[PDB]
Amino acid sequence: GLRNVIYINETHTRHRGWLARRLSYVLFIQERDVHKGMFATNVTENVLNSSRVQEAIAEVAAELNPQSKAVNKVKKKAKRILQEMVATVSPAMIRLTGWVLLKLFNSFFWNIQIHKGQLEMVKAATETNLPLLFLPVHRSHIDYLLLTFILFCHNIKAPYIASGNNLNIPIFSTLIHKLGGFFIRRRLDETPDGRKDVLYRALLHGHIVELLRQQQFLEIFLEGTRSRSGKTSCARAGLLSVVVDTLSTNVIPDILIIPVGISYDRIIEGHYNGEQLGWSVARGVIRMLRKNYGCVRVDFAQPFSLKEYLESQSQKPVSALLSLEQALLPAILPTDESLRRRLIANLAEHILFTASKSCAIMSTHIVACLLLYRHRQGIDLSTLVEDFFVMKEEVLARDFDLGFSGNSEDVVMHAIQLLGNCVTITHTSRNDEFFITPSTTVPSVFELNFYSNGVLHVFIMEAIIACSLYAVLNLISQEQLVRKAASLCYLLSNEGTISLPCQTFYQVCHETVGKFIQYGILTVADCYLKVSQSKEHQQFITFLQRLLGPLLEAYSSAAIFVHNFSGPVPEPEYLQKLHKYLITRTERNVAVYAESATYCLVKNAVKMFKDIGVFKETKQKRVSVLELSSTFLPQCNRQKLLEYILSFVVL
Ligand SMILES: CCCCCCCCCCCCCCC(=O)CSCCNC(=O)CCNC(=O)[C@H](O)C(C)(C)COP(=O)(O)OP(=O)(O)OC[C@H]1O[C@@H](n2cnc3c(N)ncnc32)[C@H](O)[C@@H]1OP(=O)(O)O
Ligand SMILES: CCCCCCCCCCCCCCCC(=O)OC[C@@H](O)COP(=O)(O)O
Repeated sequence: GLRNVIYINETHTRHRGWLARRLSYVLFIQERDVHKGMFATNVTENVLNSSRVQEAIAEVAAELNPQSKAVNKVKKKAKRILQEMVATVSPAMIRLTGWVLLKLFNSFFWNIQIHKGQLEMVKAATETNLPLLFLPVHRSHIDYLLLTFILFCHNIKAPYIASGNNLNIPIFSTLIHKLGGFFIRRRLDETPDGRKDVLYRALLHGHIVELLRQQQFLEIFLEGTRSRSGKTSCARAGLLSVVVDTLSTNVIPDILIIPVGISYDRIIEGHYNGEQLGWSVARGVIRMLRKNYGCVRVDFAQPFSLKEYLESQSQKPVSALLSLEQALLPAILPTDESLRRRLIANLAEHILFTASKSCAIMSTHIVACLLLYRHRQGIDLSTLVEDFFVMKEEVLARDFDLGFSGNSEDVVMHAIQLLGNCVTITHTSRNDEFFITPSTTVPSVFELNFYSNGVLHVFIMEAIIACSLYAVLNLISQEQLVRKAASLCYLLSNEGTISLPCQTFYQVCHETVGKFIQYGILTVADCYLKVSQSKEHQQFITFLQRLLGPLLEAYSSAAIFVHNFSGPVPEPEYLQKLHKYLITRTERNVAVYAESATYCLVKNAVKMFKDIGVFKETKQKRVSVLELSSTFLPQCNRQKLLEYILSFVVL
């Protein structure tokens, strides 16, 4: 029971006729309920006459004086900030854009998909007069257009978008303002001199408080940059802090939060290989628009009350303070302000996990995952389809929705075409059937791994258990296995999201080991578990072990490089030196997985070593220097770290 948003017929309009059926797209746009009264009125002057914004202007004035006529200058400066921040929505512009996007999307997307039952729950959240917060996952540039367009198509008033200062340029900026995008400064720092702009913070905080006070829907991307690995990066708690600061003071009654999972079959930007490693524009843009991409599916997670969440947290016991170093180091080597700063960081992480889980599994996503890990060398089309059907059902067994819904045979033939740069379709002698082999070259591999990462969040937990089984072997004690897997969670903590922030890594592995008993892979003999020895079960175990190949091999390779590290180094210079070493391994052909050379896994590897405390980080001016820690100063300790990460990866 889904709905296509792009599909428009004489049935969708009120008037049916020879003329009307031709102008169907125009008739649909003239039947929307966007009548201008609902949007924010007189924002600028309502922000200027807020007590704190006046206190900020009043204090910045009291700094510049060596009687006090300089309030007008800083007030005029403060007005000029708001002039280029606040969005002025024009429903005239909305309808024109909506008509253009309906034509453009219908060209280069095969369809867009909405679950009706979900969007009735968003409609119910609109029917209550109370402000909403739409928090989507950032995948592509098309994310900005999709969320607004889907509400506009169900005549829910268009949201105000927290727009990056990057997009603010002459002429083009005022078009964004008409469509509800309000530009926000990056880093709340105009210049180092004076530190934070007390004036600018007051205006930003004031604007958001004023915009929520008039009961209107807000859209914030928690991931500052769109993901280049193909999986959700770490959260940013910058704007949520203001929203919670609003609700904390009891200036507004309550806010409803909606995590939004957007999924593409093939993103418009295509591959990311260029940034994943290290006239002319006009040719590239025209070549992009003519290419027809696959399906799209936007899912809305059930909305919750921020007040009810924030209360529920205040009832919970003492938050665990276990440090990543304090957790792991024992295994490898045998505050009033901070409490709230943790509370917002947890909320942000909690939303992104809910948002990431809501994203549907596309045909491409599965095909990539099967090609890279289940076969790799190459397999026949008839054989690939039989494996595709077995993969398809495993995703539905864990309660994830699929984007593809057609015939199993066809969907794969459609999916292979979209990965045409990565894949080659040959002919086997004496076999009237297509043979497929994925590209193992460093430029091509990355593109497959990007679309393959789409399915990783389904199997990430079982994969952590599947690796632990191999680690504990080289009968299994229940307590011993879970403790081993719990340590691997802290190691792979930095990359992606593994569990909900409320649940500890122990109990998640403990219930995942519980699920392994249900499936019948492990059987009960503290308790002793036996691994089942069947042709069907083993190929599932080996699949899950290979699925954490790149993630572990990158860390293994990074840990080897750490051996020959001398003297303090700048991090931006160090990342380049480390990245080159992983790229070298793929050229020499000593590396098992070419996927591991990706830049995202280099950032994670270095950011992970900081948390364990291999690198001591003192920072000055802009760039932070990396000093070798007192614990990992000697040669023997660096080898002990390498050995531990090696124990997980297959040999
Ligand atoms: C049918 C019609 C269709 C119509 C079509 C419509 C289409 C229109 C197009 C619209 C275009 C839209 C573009 C959207 C994009 O491209 C997305 S660009 C990301 C934007 N949003 C964000 O940036 C999200 C994250 N925001 C932030 O992080 C911030 O907003 C900044 C940004 C300041 C960075 O932050 P900064 O570098 O300053 O560092 P910070 O670490 O965040 O610290 C800043 C301050 O934030 C507070 N804070 C931070 N962490 C916490 C925390 N955990 N708990 C509590 N408070 C916290 C605290 O005040 C600490 O200050 P200090 O540095 O002094 O500690
Ligand atoms: C503002 C709304 C007005 C309505 C019109 C909007 C229509 C959609 C605009 C097209 C989407 C944006 C195009 C971005 C182009 C771009 O960024 O180039 C692609 C490269 O990075 C990819 O490089 P690589 O990662 O090396 O493959």
